Amino acid sequence: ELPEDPRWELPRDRLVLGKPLGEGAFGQVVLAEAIGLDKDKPNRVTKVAVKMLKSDATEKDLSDLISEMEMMKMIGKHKNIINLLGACTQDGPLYVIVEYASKGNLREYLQARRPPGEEQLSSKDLVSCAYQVARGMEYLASKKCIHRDLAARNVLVTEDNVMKIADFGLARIDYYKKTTNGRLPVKWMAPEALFDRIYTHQSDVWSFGVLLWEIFTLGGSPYPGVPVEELFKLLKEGHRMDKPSNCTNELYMMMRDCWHAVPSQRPTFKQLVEDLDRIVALTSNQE
Ligand SMILES: COc1cc(CCc2cc(NC(=O)c3ccc(N4C[C@@H](C)N[C@@H](C)C4)cc3)[nH]n2)cc(OC)c1
Repeated sequence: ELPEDPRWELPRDRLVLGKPLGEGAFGQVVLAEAIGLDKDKPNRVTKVAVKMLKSDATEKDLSDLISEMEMMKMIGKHKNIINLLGACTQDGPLYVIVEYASKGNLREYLQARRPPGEEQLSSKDLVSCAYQVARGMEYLASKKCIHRDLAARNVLVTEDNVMKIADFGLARIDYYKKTTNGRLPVKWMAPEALFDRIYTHQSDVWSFGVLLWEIFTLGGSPYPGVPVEELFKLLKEGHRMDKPSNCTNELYMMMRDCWHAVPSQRPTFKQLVEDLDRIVALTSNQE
């Protein structure tokens, strides 16, 4: 049995469950329609994403779902994060109701827009995407949240092309474990986070640098064919990824600054938001 929180509770007859969303990257998530989430009006439907537990769910799987919801309540609202919209906690399974992003993850969204062998993104659209992700991250940081897994796969894209950071309310690692696409999350990890288990806003700044690299290569894979052990060796040697093609030196120096050996010397998300805001303004939409 769960305690009823009336700030968030939505009656069960007000949620129409639909087809599963994606390849279960964020757990068991379905598309749904919520009848009257707002008082004006109780007659409007909103497409929402609903997270619930699987059939083979443990008492720990339920505890994590609750913590994530409670965490989302505490963080508050921001344009550039997946927002909590409601929950079904009484007389049945737990349903955590969050914002729906119809264009999928930033890696997919970017990949579908790569020039041929939907539509192409200009040089400004790419800088705008980065600006939005740094904006989202800055909010979470201001609310004391450390993501730990910032990647393009954890950035969802809405129908209106808004960048929304996902999987920010979770708190946990197997270095050899792969993602859905067959990629290794250790590749986005700061060395101090990787070797010393030291997680900070600074280790998230490292990850943002890899995320910018993902935007500028239009969904490129970091370190292809590089196993865990060889990656360790690259980081220890001070190796850094090469400058993507059709990337300015100003933006490559931002990735580099993000990947500073010394965590204190990296820019903050507050600083990144300022720099990217200025760069968006000066970036051409003509190419
Ligand atoms: C903390 O934050 C989170 C995030 C979530 C996820 C919520 C969510 C998921 C989605 N959306 C998709 O999962 C999705 C949708 C479309 C996709 N694509 C597939 C692709 C092939 N074609 C594209 C044209 C569309 C690919 C993926 N919205 N909200 C749940 C959560 O619970 C508490 C907390």
